[PDB]
Amino acid sequence: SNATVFLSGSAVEYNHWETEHAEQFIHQLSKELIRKDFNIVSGFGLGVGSFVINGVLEELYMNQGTIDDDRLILRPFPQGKKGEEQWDKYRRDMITRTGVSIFLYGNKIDKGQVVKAKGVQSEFNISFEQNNYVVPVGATGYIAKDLWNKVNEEFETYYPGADARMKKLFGELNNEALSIEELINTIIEFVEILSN
Amino acid sequence: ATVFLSGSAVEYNHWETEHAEQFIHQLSKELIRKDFNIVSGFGLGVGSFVINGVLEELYMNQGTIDDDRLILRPFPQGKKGEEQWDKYRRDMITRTGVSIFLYGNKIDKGQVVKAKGVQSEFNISFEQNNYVVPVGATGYIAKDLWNKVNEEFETYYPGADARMKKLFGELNNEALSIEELINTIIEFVEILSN
Ligand SMILES: Nc1ncnc2c1ncn2[C@@H]1O[C@@H]2COP(=O)(O)OP(=O)(O)OC[C@H]3O[C@@H](O[C@H]2[C@H]1O)[C@H](O)[C@@H]3O
Ligand SMILES: Nc1ncnc2c1ncn2[C@@H]1O[C@@H]2COP(=O)(O)OP(=O)(O)OC[C@H]3O[C@@H](O[C@H]2[C@H]1O)[C@H](O)[C@@H]3O
Repeated sequence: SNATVFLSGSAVEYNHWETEHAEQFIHQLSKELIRKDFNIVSGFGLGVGSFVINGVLEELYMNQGTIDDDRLILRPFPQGKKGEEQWDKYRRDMITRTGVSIFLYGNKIDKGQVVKAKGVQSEFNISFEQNNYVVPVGATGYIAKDLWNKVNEEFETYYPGADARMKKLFGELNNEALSIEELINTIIEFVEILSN
Repeated sequence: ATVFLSGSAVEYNHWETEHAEQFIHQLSKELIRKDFNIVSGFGLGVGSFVINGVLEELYMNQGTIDDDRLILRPFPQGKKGEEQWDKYRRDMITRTGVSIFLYGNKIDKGQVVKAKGVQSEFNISFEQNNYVVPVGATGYIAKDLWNKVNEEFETYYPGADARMKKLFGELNNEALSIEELINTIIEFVEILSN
């Protein structure tokens, strides 16, 4: 049954979408996950985490709810050298309660240049190591695209025994022509199948 | 007992940056050791060190972040997030019974200014009938709040005894070492927590 997902991602740019449009996508994806009775773990990634929070708080507070209901589990990363020493252990810890991991975007500024986000790759590896189903949203580009290609290349390793609907939905995760609503509905239906 | 840890900083009064970070780290670690839980809003200059101190204790004692000894509520940044900040603060402080205030400064209009968000969290704490622990020795908003409470002491700590009054005074003693200031804070919280 629908349980807890890890929502992985970071961004300073959003492939073919303007920032405000990608923010709406992340906000509405997070809201729809809540409305479908999922819980979310988020590491508050730059360019992503704030909009996850925004979508969840909209749904909670329209219902006089509370962040203490643990629909959204927040694990912001400690910044600086001491913090970085714990990031691997912290990731392995925070992913434990999740069973499905979703990957979005994955890019950051390093030395004044936009580069791929290795932390999203690390979260993919950790997720797979505990036998989570992984959901790389290739249409969002960057690491998520690399991960989508990796999974596509060894599909039966990641989704053994998948049915035709799963295969179609997986392909649509990489369809850059889909609207926000169409891409969200693809992700949600795929994650529901993987949770059931 | 669950405490709200309020604070933000881009500078740290008289202290060397790493020493102030270590103070925040060690305060958080010793709160965990003395069996408190912490709610943190992940304030700039503060939140990372709260996390560092808690993780150090948890991960040397076979612990997990899921035991909710440290409850994290990072703030959504941007215009939409700002619209929810007051409701988010009132929400996250609800489960706490005591609030601690550290530092409280930020950049505004190119300048280091006192952090109004820490003042807002003080007012919410008071409105929810939390006890307040303003660590005046850390300067900035926390010192303003220490002075305010000191001037209206019986409003905030009715019926306090000599020991409580001594500890409250020591919260503003800038001569104390890191460990002495931490011990003052936690012994005061222990009184306020029953
Ligand atoms: N001032 C900051 N304040 C708060 N948070 C920050 C800041 N600056 C960076 N962050 C975030 O720290 C994490 C560790 O950094 P990182 O591993 O180098 O980042 P990444 O490679 O982009 O990985 C992305 C994945 O890690 C996590 O968020 C990353 C960064 O977004 C999420 O779980 C992502 O899914
Ligand atoms: N890029 C950022 N990433 C993450 N977090 C950030 C960033 N930039 C700012 N923050 C934090 O947002 C909160 C709202 O901001 P604010 O109200 O303007 O801040 P403040 O006046 O300094 O209040 C301080 C109190 O608020 C909360 O953290 C503040 C800021 O530190 C805590 O609970 C404090 O105890």
